[PDB]
Amino acid sequence: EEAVLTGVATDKSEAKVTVLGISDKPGEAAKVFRALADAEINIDMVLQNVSSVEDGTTDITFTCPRSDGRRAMEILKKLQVQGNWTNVLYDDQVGKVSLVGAGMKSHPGVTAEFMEALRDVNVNIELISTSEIRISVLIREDDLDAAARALHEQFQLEAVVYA
Amino acid sequence: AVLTGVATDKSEAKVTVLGISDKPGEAAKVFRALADAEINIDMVLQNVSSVEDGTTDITFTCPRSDGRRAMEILKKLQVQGNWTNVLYDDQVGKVSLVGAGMKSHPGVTAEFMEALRDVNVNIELISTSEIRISVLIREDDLDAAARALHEQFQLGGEDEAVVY
Ligand SMILES: C[C@@H](O)[C@H](N)C(=O)O
Ligand SMILES: C[C@@H](O)[C@H](N)C(=O)O
Repeated sequence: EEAVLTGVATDKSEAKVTVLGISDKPGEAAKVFRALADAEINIDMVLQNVSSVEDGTTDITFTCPRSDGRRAMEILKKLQVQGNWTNVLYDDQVGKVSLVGAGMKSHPGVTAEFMEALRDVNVNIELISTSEIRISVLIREDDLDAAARALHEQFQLEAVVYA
Repeated sequence: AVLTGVATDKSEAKVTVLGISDKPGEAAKVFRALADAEINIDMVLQNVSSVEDGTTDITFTCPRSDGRRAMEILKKLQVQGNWTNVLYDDQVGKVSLVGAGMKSHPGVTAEFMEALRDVNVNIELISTSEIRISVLIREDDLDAAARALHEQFQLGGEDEAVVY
């Protein structure tokens, strides 16, 4: 019944790449990911939100090891010019911080307090993604310490019940 | 890479806050409002903000019966945040591929996308990690997507693990 938090994880070893302006039609994500998979880019997370109400296109962001970042840009910039994408952006100064746990679905206060914790130390949340075991956000790598510390304080974190 | 199953869910709605300012504290306003309303949040996805506008969008899923209410409780905050809007969709399906060791095998992500393309299913939202590739699609496309992924990854229906 309860949500249980088992840890706060930080990762400063990734880069994120964003492909902007993809038509929201079948097969467009396949074009991006077949190119990357053929180049052996080790993808950590992919995030694509719903397509825009003003343009109908959407953006796709993914993280990968920083050592894979320049190659992924090379592959994608080639694709960029052949098709109708707006642009491809690179960022190798991103940090990932995650609250790890279980049973968070029925406790929305866990999500609210994760955002409040980072707001209270002025850490801007650049990207959010979640799974069955984690709330993960991408922020400036220089804010990883303030962020992880704020989360440990917010949830009074070895494993803890959300209260 | 070892794949363990294809999971489907047709019990959720998705709600999207459009045009939120990309500055500290704004996601907290969204999520504190949903927590005080006791609305279960299943997945949250926010991509990067636009450099020209300084805004981004946040999408979350929740039980379908709470979707319209979640959208309307968030519309109470739209003006203060100068959001463009809050949308609700109760026709969404979620399909996921579960497995171990996907990070070192990007071919698994590419094949997931190819599978859906080859059955002409448009992917609305993507959220993946090393333990699960999840997408949101129209609920009427759920059966087609799910069968395509069983074929693509040679998975049966008994959760028998299959190496990639
Ligand atoms: C944008 C991309 O996800 C597209 N909707 C597809 O199905 O490939
Ligand atoms: C858009 C929202 O995530 C904002 N960047 C915040 O940190 O609250």
